[PDB]
Amino acid sequence: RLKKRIFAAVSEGCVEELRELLQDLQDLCRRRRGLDVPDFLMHKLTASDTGKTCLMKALLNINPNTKEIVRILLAFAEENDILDRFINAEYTEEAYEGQTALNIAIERRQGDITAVLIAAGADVNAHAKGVFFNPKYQHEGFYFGETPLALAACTNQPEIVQLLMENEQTDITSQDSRGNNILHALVTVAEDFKTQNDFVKRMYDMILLRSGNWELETMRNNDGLTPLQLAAKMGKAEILKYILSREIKEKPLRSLSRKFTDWAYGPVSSSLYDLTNVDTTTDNSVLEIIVYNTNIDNRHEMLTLEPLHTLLHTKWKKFAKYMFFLSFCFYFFYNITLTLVSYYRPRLQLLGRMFVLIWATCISVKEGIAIFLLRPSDLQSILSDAWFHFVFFVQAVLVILSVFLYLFAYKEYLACLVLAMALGWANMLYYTRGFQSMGMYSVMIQKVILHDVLKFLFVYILFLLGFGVALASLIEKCSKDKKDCSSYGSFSDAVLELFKLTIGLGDLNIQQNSTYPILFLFLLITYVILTFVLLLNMLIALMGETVENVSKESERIWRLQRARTILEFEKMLPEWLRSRFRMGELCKVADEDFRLCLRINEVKWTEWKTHVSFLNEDPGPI
Amino acid sequence: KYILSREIKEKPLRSLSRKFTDWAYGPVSSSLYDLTNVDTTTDNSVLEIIVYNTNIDNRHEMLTLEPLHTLLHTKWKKFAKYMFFLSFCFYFFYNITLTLVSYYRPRLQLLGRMFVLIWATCISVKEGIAIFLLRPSDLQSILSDAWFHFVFFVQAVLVILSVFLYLFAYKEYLACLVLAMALGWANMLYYTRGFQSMGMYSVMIQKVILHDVLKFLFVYILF
Amino acid sequence: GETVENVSKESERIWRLQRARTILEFEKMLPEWLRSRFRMGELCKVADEDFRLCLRINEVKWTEWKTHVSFLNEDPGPI
Ligand SMILES: CCCCCCCC/C=C/CCCCCCCC(=O)O[C@@H](COC(=O)CCCCCCCCCCCCCCC)COP(=O)([O-])OCC[N+](C)(C)C
Ligand SMILES: CCCCCCCCCCCC(=O)OC[C@H](COP(=O)(O)OCC[N+](C)(C)C)OC(=O)CCCCCCCCCCC
Repeated sequence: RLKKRIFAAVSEGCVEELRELLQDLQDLCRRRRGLDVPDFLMHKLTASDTGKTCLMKALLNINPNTKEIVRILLAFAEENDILDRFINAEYTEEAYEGQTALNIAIERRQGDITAVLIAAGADVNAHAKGVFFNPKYQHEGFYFGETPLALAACTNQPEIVQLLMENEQTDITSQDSRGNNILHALVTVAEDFKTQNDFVKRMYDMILLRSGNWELETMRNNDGLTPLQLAAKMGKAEILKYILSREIKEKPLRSLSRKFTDWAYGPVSSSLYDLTNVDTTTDNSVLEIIVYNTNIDNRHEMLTLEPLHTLLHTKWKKFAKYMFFLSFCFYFFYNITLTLVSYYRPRLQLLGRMFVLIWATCISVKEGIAIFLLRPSDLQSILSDAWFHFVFFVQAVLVILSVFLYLFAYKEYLACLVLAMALGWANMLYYTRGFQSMGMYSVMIQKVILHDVLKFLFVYILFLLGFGVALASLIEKCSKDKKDCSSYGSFSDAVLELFKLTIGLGDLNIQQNSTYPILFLFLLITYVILTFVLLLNMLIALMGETVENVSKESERIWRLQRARTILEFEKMLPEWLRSRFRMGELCKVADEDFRLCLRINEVKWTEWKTHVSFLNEDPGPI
Repeated sequence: KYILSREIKEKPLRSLSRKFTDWAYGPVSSSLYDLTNVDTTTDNSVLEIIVYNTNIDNRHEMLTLEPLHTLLHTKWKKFAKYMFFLSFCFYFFYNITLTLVSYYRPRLQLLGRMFVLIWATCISVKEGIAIFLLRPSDLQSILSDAWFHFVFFVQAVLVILSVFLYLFAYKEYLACLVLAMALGWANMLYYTRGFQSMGMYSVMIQKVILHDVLKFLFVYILF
Repeated sequence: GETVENVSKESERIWRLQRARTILEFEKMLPEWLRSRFRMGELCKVADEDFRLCLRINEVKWTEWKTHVSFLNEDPGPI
């Protein structure tokens, strides 16, 4: 019953009252035998229900006289000899299991009381496991990293980070319950420049350089993700751009950079980019992760970074350009051979029928595998990346069951064959990816069909069928001979007549066997006003707005899907021919370091600095 | 905007604020907004006043303030989404039943005729009340907020007097029935409000018809 | 085309306004027992003696970085 008065007094901030209550409590220690005076006292200062001690309650409430309160409480704990048992207490409920007083001092931005808590012997490995510090959804939880160094780095306070770093007791590479060390946590909380500043990038290089090794940046997450592949798997374009081209111009720490300058005579400079884990030589590279990431929208703005851009171009210069053209020739000849053995039906050099069957089996099997790997169960993905997978599969299986209907059951085998023919030529539209002009034209067809043509077809079909049934139900009996001026006779006949007025074909004839010629003209002219005037011209206007919006960012979407075909061609040719085409070369980067880097030359006429850190004193290619 | 989210961070005057912060650990923070007189629990709340204010043009820029935005979304998550879809199904089936007992005229399971009559009476009465409360005497208001009230009323009363002409006087009862059929399908265009894409497409049809198609029809009819 | 370009900046707001009109018209149509079933907020101890029945909105701000006083609950999280 005394502890409640202690907690109140320490929350309000009354210094003298605290002194008197602690004195009364020490007298309670005297005037009693008990079992263990420091233990019983620790039980008095602790709120057993939550584990919250008097010190943590002193720090949750900022109480402008709170520094004295911490000093008095630490002095009392020193009198009764329980300083470690006191200052290293945690919570004990599922919500905040692990939070210690150092954690509360670091996130309250108390740069003073935290030094007093460290010097008094805190635990710089807190590991606030909890379920609020490790949540399920985004809100109602933080996930700073489960460590006082991770919290001090994720709340943007470098002074406390420096205080934690230059300590012999801190464990800089302690992975938490997710597998994340400090650097996975920093690339987890990172956002863009407009939401937060660039403080996470600055704290990233601060922690990296101040430790100094590759050990911290090759640790494996619990998902097998280096802190680089994590930045690529969740689409942190800013901290990823920083990592991929990171140069340290200091002699002792030159080794842990990813971009070295070779010669740089005047303005001209040839800088080579480390390519170790950003090329598809191993499992889960950064190209494969960025290209095959059907879970983010930051892709086409992450393929423009320096190593990945020159990497994908070198691939569409060595082998991918020719495998693409070769695939186009094979599909073109398969389509022609399909449309000549189907248009020249009856009523040597006719092996084309079994050729079509062979390549239909090939395409069907291959595309079925691709669909099983793409996993299109997630919504919108089928229209997102695997539309042409699905379409190539449909057309190939259509040719299949048109052969397993022609001979096996002898039925109507023309519906499948003719559908397969028309679908084949639409797939040639797929093969426009190879050209920039003709290939980012085919990426506004997709945006325009989705946004504008679908909404127009919905409203137009409503009017077509509404006025079709109204006009049709206005016409009396067929005729005196069952067939005369019955253009708008039945439903489907009136719907066809209205469709032909929209296309502009035929001849408008209003002299119908109608009971009301005026009402007929009113409904028919209203239909003309609603579609020929409003809906079709409004389609052109909205389609102009869509083209204007998606013309700023259509080259990037095109380059992204061209990159998907490049990557799919790469993992298709054998390892001897694969080894024939490699991107970079082994270069002596440090005392003993071979990195197999790319090489990119550039010209800069603005900085004009004296050149040190060159990798080669004599310039030029030799 | 200032009043609805007004926080006083001082201990003696903390009481007269309308937005309190609960926990706010690091960056994350859970602030709760006082909702006393901005929710439609009483008479003349702030939602009812802002939404039913056919006298100002600042409305759609006042519904984006913090309590009112999350308030209207919570309503179109608990009950309004399903009452809307349910109303759309009832009107769709009333239209089909109207267009099958009118296209399959002569020369069990035909209670559809009295169903149409019943729901025509319902819609006519209800929409007539809504028009008397909307008070469309002020200019441009009928095109502003009660266009679909007027159109639903016209179509329902058309079906009415096409029944009170078919049997009571035995006259030309097809002009009313057929006009009512075509008007019914235009009212389905009303029911596009439920979706963002398809529903703010139907709000450029309104702006385009008013500004561009009317002026064009005037000059074109002259020529 | 000129009209579409002008009213495309402010068409989501007009739409949300008329969707709000149907929401409000559906509200004042269902009975008070079913109405009481759906309430937006909850009674929360705001002051010494003040129940306000407030909403609740979470947010994330990475710029201000101030020491936190005036919190309504010292221990964080939903509990
Ligand atoms: C600006 C405009 C834009 C276009 C707007 C188009 C709007 C649509 C316009 C359509 C109107 C066209 C005329 C329809 C009626 C014709 C008569 C007829 O055949 O009736 C038959 C049905 O016929 C059909 O069902 C038609 C064919 C299928 C529907 C049309 C394609 C669907 C859209 C595809 C979209 C694919 C998209 C791409 C997908 C990858 C029934 O006849 P019956 O009663 O059995 O006859 C009995 C007596 N007899 C047997 C002696 C005969
Ligand atoms: C999504 C698809 C878009 C494309 C259009 C497809 C359909 C085209 C027409 C096919 C007609 C057909 O074939 O049958 C239509 C059938 C029977 O027709 P029938 O009266 O016997 O006339 C046959 C005449 N012959 C023999 C000369 C061919 O129903 C009807 O008459 C019922 C009409 C009223 C109900 C439908 C109203 C719809 C309103 C709008 C809802 C959104």
